[PDB]
Amino acid sequence: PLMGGFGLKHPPPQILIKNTPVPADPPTTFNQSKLNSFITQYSTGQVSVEIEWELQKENSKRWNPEIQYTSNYYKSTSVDFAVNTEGVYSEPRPIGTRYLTRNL
Amino acid sequence: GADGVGNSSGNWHCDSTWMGDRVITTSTRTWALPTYNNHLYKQISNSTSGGSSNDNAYFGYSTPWGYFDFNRFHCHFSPRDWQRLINNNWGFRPKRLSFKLFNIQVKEVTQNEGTKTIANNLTSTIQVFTDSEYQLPYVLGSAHQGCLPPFPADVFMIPQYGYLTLNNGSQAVGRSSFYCLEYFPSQMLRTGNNFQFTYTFEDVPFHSSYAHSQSLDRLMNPLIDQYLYYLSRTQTTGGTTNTQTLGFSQGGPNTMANQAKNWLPGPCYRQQRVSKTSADNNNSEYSWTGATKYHLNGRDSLVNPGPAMASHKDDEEKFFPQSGVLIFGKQGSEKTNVDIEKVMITDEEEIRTTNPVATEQYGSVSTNLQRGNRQAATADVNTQGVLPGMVWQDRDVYLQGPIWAKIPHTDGHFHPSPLMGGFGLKHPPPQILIKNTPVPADPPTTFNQSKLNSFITQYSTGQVSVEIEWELQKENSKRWNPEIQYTSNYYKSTSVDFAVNTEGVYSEPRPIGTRYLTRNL
Amino acid sequence: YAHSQSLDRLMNPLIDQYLYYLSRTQTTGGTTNTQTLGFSQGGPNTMANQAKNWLPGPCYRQQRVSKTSADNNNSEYSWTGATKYHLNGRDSLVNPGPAMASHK
Ligand SMILES: [Mg+2]
Ligand SMILES: [Mg+2]
Ligand SMILES: [Mg+2]
Repeated sequence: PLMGGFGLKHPPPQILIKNTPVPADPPTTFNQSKLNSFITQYSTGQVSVEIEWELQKENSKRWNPEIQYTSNYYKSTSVDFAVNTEGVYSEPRPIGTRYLTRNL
Repeated sequence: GADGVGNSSGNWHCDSTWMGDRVITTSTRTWALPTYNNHLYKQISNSTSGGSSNDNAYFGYSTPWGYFDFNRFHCHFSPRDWQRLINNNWGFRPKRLSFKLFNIQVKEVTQNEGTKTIANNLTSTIQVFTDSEYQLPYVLGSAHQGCLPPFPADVFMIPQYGYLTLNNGSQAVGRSSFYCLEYFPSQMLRTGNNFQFTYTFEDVPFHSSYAHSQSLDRLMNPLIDQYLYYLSRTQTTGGTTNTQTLGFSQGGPNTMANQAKNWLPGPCYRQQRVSKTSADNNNSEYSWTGATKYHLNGRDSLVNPGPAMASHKDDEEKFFPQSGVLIFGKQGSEKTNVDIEKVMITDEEEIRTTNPVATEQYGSVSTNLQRGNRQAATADVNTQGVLPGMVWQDRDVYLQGPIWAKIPHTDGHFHPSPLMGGFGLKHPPPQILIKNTPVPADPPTTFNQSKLNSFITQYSTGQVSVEIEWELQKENSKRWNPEIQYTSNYYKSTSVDFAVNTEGVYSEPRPIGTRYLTRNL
Repeated sequence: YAHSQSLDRLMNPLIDQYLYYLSRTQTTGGTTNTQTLGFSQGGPNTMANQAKNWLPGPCYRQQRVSKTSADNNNSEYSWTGATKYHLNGRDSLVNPGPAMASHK
């Protein structure tokens, strides 16, 4: 896929969810029209997702040190990839995957 | 099944499964059931609803029960599944049914100071039973509203059960019967409970989901003469003084109308012809006076749709028999005196190969004995009962039409194919009756013998699933050329047919019959 | 046994049909009445117009005779007004004939 990632013919399927309609009180005389009065509802719960990933370990025979992703050592008002004083979490930068090197 | 308040008693099952010679349809819907008649049984008649004519007089009872109706093909077949059925099969019939009620919720309604409060009444019951021994008047089979909706996302209300017995005007007679539905065993369900029922259909003929590619009057070899003769001449030709003679000829390729044949077209009960273009019709009120009727115990009923007859002859598509075809309403069409553009008039032209045209005579018969001073006289036959050697096709079924009817419990019942179309069953899917059990409000603290008339306001809701297994007769067309098939139209549209619009309303834009494929006669 | 229902009264008396019938052929109101086509759904007050599945049994019409002699015609019609079949040049009375109800 051009945005990056894994192209799958048979990807993780779409998981669809809805609240079942609960009709409000119907009239006491029959009417053929579909019901349009429902009790106002929402749902909440927890969701868990577990993914197993396979790794290809680095086997660098290079003599000199490599580039590594590192947090910056210096003093900051906030720590990167944490919450601020108001409880808002932020991701301050994009992090790619190409730090290690290999020959062609 | 039996479980707790926080556990679901069933899952959503909507889909069709196509196998070798079988299709299993499954639809699930959400319903709502009010308390009907404030828990009472009531005597009703034409004098209780108003009263006008003896033709419309009745006597019966309204009950506090509701019932389930899924006696329409669209309760089971999606339009796509209907297309798959009709384009590929020469016949089908129902085999078995499974019915389930689950995820029952009983709700209490409190009306104080204009405030609308709806709460769960976890300890209240509904009552459900099946009339498996056909001990109650059977009202399924009378093309009533209240069916499972065609669109799975639509929520519906269950219709109220009522029935008729014998009347003399607005009055009862000694033979009139009263039925109490609480005089039956019924299952009682709370919110954790579910209901299930299974049924097997009796052996019924396959519906003929094809049209004939031959007509009854054109079964001969068009290259060969007959060995049989017909009377072709009764008077001498040529000269000045024409005299009596008897000349005989053999029917052949250019005299197919005179050929000896083995069979006769199906029976007739003539209907008036109405044009879909108002200007071509007579300027009078003939909806009743010009109507084809039956007369039973002093009252007239319309013959509607009546015997299966063809709607019109070749190049006469604008004409229909007055009450000889099924007429469906377009989405949202009203009950009374709606315009032609609000209805969908079915067309049974495909059966004109064996069945007479509804609006024409069956034929002509001799009415006298011709001689020297008396000329041969004939008359039109406008009613023709069955004759040996007659053949016919029954009325087609439609996606939005009925499936079955109960064959009346009678001594005689000739070719008991229900006239609205479908399957005639002596022992049809039983009536499934449902009601909310009355829950009395606080009684007085001093005994009083009077029946209680103060109840807590309740309704119920839940899901219903219906599964039908159908048997198919696959098309085995040895024809060389392509056949007719039902197809959606290829061109650009504001909306797609058999879908929802911008407001979420589902509509069925046309009737869809079953006779696309063809076969020889 | 006798039937406690009639063939023309098998419907549910509380519910309308989904099917329509031709209820109007001429405009109502005004001075100049013209051709129209109006359709209605049969219901509790129009049972006579409802779509039905069945038909009453066969008929071979008989003359009506009153048990009170004064209500009948002053002629000899025991034979001339009789319902008959014709077989090989002779007439036979249809007696009692097809099962039909005696009176309304
Ligand atoms: Mg329906
Ligand atoms: Mg046509
Ligand atoms: Mg019976």
